[PDB]
Amino acid sequence: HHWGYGKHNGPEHWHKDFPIAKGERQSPVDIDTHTAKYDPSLKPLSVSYDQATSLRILNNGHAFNVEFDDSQDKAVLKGGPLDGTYRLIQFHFHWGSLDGQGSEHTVDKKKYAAELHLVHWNTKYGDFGKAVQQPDGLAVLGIFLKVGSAKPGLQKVVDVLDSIKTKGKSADFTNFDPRGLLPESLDYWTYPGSLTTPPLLECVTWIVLKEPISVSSEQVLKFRKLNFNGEGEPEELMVDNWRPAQPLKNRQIKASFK
Ligand SMILES: NS(=O)(=O)c1c2ccccc2cc2ccccc12
Ligand SMILES: [Zn+2]
Repeated sequence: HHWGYGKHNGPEHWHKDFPIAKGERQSPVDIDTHTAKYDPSLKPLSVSYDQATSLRILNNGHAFNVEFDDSQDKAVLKGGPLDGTYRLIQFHFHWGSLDGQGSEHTVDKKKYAAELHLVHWNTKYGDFGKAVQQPDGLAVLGIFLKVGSAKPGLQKVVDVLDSIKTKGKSADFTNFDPRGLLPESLDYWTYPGSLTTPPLLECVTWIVLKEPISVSSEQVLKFRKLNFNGEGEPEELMVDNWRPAQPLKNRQIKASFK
């Protein structure tokens, strides 16, 4: 009886195995835009993905992960609120059964159709598994998706999904350029938080872009054909794989703009 998003093992149950679920810096959160304060000390974000080397795409039973070679310092995130440098390890999405839900963060209670998470670990801790044990171990860049015009740079991802339908399937996925998933503006909100799935560790500096990307209805429809189950098990569509907003508690959300 492992955790998931289903009728009986979803977010409201996670605290029994992972009591940090009720902690002081859980994610996601609602971003109340009027109260977030512009911080003139914040720096432009520096996203340097020109050497990013993707390897593989994996259906892990929760989402699909596009994995990167993180053995050389390529594909790094720095600046913004961060001290030091963070190396890209993977990206994944969260999405809904319906276009009206799917994001983890919300903006004045608005839910987007989906949310992309680009996960990076702080190189001062040597690898990902040590970084997640530190309060400044990860930086996750979050990007909202709305349904409208297709995102041309997303299509290669969409088209490989039929080959990783079920939990535990992977496929080779080289030469994918994540720059094609970025919006025009790098204006952002930032706050200290957590992983949004078990083990829910409080190790993340969140950087959530204000500008959403547009993807087409057909692109997001193909996300929703994935399955949470493994091959040869009854079909459970991979939809609604998002954790709801959690209490902000003693945190401030800062804006890079305005
Ligand atoms: N949302 S998260 O960044 O905490 C997260 C995941 C959430 C859903 C499914 C796959 C996920 C993969 C992650 C891998 C590394 C760090 C965070 C990850
Ligand atoms: Zn995520």
